[PDB]
Amino acid sequence: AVEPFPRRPITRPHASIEVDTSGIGGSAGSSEKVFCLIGQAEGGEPNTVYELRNYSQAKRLFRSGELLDAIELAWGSNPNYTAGRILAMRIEDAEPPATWADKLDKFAHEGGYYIVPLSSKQSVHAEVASFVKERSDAGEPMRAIVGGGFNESKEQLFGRQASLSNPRVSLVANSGTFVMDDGRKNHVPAYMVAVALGGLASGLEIGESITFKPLRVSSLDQIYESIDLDELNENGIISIEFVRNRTNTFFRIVDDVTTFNDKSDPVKAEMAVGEANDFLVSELKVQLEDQFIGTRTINTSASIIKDFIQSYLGRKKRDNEIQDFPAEDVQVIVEGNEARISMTVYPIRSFKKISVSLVYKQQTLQA
Amino acid sequence: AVEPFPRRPITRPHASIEVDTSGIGGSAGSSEKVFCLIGQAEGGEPNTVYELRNYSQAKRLFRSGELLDAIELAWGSNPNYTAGRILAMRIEATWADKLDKFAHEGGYYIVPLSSKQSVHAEVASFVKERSDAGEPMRAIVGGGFNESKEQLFGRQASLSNPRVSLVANSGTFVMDDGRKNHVPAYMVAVALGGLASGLEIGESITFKPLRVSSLDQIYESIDLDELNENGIISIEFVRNRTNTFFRIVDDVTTFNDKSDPVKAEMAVGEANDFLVSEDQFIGTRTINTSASIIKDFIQSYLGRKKRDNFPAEDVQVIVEGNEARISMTVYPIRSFKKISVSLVYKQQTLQA
Amino acid sequence: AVEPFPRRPITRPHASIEVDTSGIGGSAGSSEKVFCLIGQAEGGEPNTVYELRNYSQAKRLFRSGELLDAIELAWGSNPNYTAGRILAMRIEDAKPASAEIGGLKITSKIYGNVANNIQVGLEKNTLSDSLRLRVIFQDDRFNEVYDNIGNIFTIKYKGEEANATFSVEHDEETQKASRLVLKVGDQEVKSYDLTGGAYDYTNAIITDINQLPDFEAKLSPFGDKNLESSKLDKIENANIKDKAVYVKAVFGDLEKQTAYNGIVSFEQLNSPIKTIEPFELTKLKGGTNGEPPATWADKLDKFAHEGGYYIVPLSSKQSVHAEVASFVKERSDAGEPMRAIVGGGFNESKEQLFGRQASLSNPRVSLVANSGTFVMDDGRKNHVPAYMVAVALGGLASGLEIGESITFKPLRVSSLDQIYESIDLDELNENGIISIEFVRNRTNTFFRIVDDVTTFNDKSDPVKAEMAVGEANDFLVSELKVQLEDQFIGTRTINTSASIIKDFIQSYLGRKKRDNEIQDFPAEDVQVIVEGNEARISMTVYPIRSFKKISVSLVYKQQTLQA
Amino acid sequence: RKKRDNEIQDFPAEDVQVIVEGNEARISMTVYPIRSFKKISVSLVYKQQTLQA
Amino acid sequence: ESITFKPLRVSSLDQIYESIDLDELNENGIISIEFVRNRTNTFFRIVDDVTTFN
Repeated sequence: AVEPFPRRPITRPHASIEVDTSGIGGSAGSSEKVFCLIGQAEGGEPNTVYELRNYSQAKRLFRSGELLDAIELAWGSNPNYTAGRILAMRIEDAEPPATWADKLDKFAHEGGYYIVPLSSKQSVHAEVASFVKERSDAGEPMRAIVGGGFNESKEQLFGRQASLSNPRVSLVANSGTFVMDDGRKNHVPAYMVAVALGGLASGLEIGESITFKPLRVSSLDQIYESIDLDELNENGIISIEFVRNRTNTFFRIVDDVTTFNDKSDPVKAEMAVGEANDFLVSELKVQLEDQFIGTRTINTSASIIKDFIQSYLGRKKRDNEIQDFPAEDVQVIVEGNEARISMTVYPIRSFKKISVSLVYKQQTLQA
Repeated sequence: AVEPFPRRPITRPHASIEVDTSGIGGSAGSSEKVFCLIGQAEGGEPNTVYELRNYSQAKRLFRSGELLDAIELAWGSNPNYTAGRILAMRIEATWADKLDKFAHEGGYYIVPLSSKQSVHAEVASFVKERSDAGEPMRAIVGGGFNESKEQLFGRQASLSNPRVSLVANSGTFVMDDGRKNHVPAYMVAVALGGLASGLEIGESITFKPLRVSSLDQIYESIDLDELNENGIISIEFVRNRTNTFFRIVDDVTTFNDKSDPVKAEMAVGEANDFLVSEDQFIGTRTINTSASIIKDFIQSYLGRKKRDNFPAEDVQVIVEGNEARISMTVYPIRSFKKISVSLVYKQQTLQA
Repeated sequence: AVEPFPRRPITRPHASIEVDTSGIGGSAGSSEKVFCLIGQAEGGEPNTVYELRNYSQAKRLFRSGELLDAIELAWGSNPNYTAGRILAMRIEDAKPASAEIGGLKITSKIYGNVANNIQVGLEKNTLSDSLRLRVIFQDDRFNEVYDNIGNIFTIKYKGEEANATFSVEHDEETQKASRLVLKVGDQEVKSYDLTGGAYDYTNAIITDINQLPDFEAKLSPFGDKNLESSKLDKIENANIKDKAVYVKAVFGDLEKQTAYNGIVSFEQLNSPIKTIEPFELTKLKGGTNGEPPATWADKLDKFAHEGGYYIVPLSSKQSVHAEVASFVKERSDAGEPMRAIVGGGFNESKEQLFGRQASLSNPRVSLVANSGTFVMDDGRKNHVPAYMVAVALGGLASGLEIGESITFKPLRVSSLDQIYESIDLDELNENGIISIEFVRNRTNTFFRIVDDVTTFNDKSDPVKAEMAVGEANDFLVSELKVQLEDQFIGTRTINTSASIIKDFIQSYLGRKKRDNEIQDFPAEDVQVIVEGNEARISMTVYPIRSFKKISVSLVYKQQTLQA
Repeated sequence: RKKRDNEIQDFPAEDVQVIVEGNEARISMTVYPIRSFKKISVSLVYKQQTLQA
Repeated sequence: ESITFKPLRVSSLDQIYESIDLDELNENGIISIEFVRNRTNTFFRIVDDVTTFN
């Protein structure tokens, strides 16, 4: 803005100052991913959302229940990365709830992106799928991560992935044994592994894949063979590989394939680039809206909007949230009611194939 | 005019000086958009239009009444803008005879502090009677404390006029005494009129914030679209951020028509009310003419001028009855309501 | 100006000088961040703003009330900075104590219930033919006596004639002395007009009369007494032949000698006028405080055009906070920038602090969360509501330089009622509430001010979010307005005027850079256009900013060592 | 001389034009008069600079 | 040379006009004397040299 000093005008001879702050006013940084959990628990009032920052704070707001273990796994499984905020909600009817759709809505305008329901029921999975679709269509992009029960055959997994083929749901096959800060080792259903994967994905930078990131678990109940893992990957089911040929044995997340059945478009198939797309569109929308709508269509606006877009995309390039963009494709056309804007973006892709061609050749040494 | 010195004429030998002052005259600029209010107060002498310049003077003349709360909101919604003059009158039923008193007080926006539809119709009639004269005006009005969408539509249809806007929402303002003052929607209309008076000539209140504490009703996107399309102003509670705030959705007018911006959108109507508009060669210099050679001549002229300093597709010529009207198109400054972004994902081969 | 010598011109052949002083005049330095408090206390005139420079002066005006404790914290909190002036005002209305006796009004110069302990008493000294006045007041251990009161000068007649008398004429219109008359025998020998001309002072009459052979005159034995001759007391036919008659003024001598008395002022009852007569000692009565005012708005108005920048009201009431918020706003908008700092009660929950911050969002107000204890110069350890901590923060902010932030500075506080975890200080800061951090990781443990955030939530604009930047802006634009006003308005548009203004602006910004009140100015961006009746000036300024983040990226690298 | 005393601001020399006819001198001139300052408007643009070492 | 903002030397003024009062009188072409109060030094300015012409 620009402001007069004094604010009240003066008629008689005087000096007055007009001051412009746009050059020092800040700007919104890169948005933050926040992780959402819905859980059976003991503790605080049900059906309200708590922002949580510390395990101690969580262990005061909640006690002795699977939600608190889920929060523990969510922070503990990503040691290398900054521990983000978590949004958590106990659920009980004011007895077991018949439906969660009535409660999921209380997340709707929270600043939250990844959802995990702490239950195995396919109906709950469908409910959260519908909710994530709803909010995305409303313009609040979200994703869900989903998992089975304690132990499931490939047949059951394929059945579930049939029941939910969706670009905003991911299914986690493996269930395993974790080790807890309480000095406890517990067998858990696969959705707790999905909690771990959501913690890692929400910790990672925007547009960074969970594929081939390590996972920390005491054991897995199902150790899938190479053909088994290829089968599940073809079906768009996330699987955990036990690395055995290395001297050190550890568990990899094999891939970040969504449950969606068509692999031809990566923006729908792969979580990372879909997330990058979601954040890029959301930030473009909200920033252009608050920047320009209602402003006067002064003759130079065709410059100013191009300069704004080029600045924004330069900032996106700086953070490695896009690969590159052509500056000259940023083009603006102004008509009396409307700004019409064109841009090209090169998005950032994770490496998923490396092909080495090795040519043996002779050289004649001589002396 | 040119001044003779001496003023008296003289015929004996003398010198006289003629002074052309006209190269220095000024103050030719516009009026400011003075704001106008009518409503209940204590203390002030009824049916007298007072100029007010600060809230202390207001509390000195008016007291203990809704007009002073209105003056407060009228300067409280726009703290980051010039706090300009306000015109206000205590009214102690027909209102036209009172509104007549504003007729030669140079103020552009008026709000009646009443929800009664007869009052609003009177005010619209007054705005018409003034604006068809040489002194344009506009009005803003609002409903009661809570009115349904169908009531608001019925009101807008009954009050459908290109110089009146209806505001739907009502809410609570924190006053400078700290009171949580719950107010009917016409005080929100006062707040919007204050903002619109503070903004520059042909700035627009769309997507400006409203410094209000809460709203009686929160409308979802479909209801905001419904009210906007019906030409009713509505306030959005912006929920997509931790920094939540209230936003004026649009500056629509109770006359809604897609075919004319000037009657649909308040800011362009104001621009038209305030915009300003800006060489001859005679046929005796030529044996005969036509609109074709008139057009080509004036194109050659303005080509030379624009080279020193216009598109042939944008000048029209009509010749009639020894007279030629040459009509240029001109482009005024509007304000963006739509932004359309086409985002194309390419991919690129890197090499090293 | 260019000054002519002589000022009056000459039209003979002559020489004349024209001196230009404009090269040596200097200009005013950076404005004082005078600090303002409004407070209850005993003593001092109600609704009066006092400039204060010493705590001794304050404790003489204000008698141990909470205002004096606030002034104590305001100076005492950070002694490594030069002490500022303070503006102080007493909130409650308070009547002085008074009495009526002996023909006189007696009135206290102090105000409030303490004044009812004043007592005064008046008696005849029958040896000096004088009054004697006692004044005693216990609360200060004050006791003073004034004696030989009333006698001012004397006349003796030393002629051989039997009859000689002194007389003073009334002026029944005014009760003043109209004339002095000396009679010898059946006639006046000499007489003087007392209420005008050369004899309007007693000393001049004493000087003149001593010239006459038969008469001689002298001042009173005690003290040093002179009066406007109008105040001479009515005396008739006093036989100056037998003995040296003392001429008297009673009320005039009371007035004159008590002029420097700080405890009691005297006025005379009426027209007929009552004779001054001795009376048994009486206490003063009716001095009292009233009820505390329901609104402070009309009292905060008294600080208007008192050139002080930070205000703290000594109250926890939200209504008072909204009042001072409005006052700060209106003074700012009228071109007298201000800020207020505000605090809660004794210990109030975090929900209540968010309540206050939501109810009072304004970029010119700040709210202080913590409440705690201080150790006073009296040696008390006292427990104080958070607005007294806000007083301490205001004293610091007024002690720091212009734009020097209170962010991350030590607070000389003994303890806090609430010590907040990291996350609670995070949340209070995010909501724009000032808090005090107990730094435990050091061996020396001490209290830091967490941040100087204002209560205005939107962090987007630093001139709104941060006190230091808003302060620097306010002083910049204020000193620009006032100096361009006094330097150039009404001056002629000489053909060079734009260059002169450009030089003046560059000089000013050079000073602001020198003093570290801006980071820099690109001097090429200073542009001035003069067009007819006005100048338009444009300048670029890089504002001074406190550090509030440091990021270190630390890269390990191997090194190969060989020998 | 008027310019020297700051009684006018300036004048264009080339606008001083004289036409002579048998009875009459006809004289043209332009003057820029001198005005007191009655308005001063300051526009202040805050801007950032990146210091580095 | 204008008398506007030149100093004036007077012991006191009977009517001290407020800022709005001075603006009103200046609009009406009436010369008014302003009591400068915000400066440490208090003095009287001649506000303007407006003639009575409308």
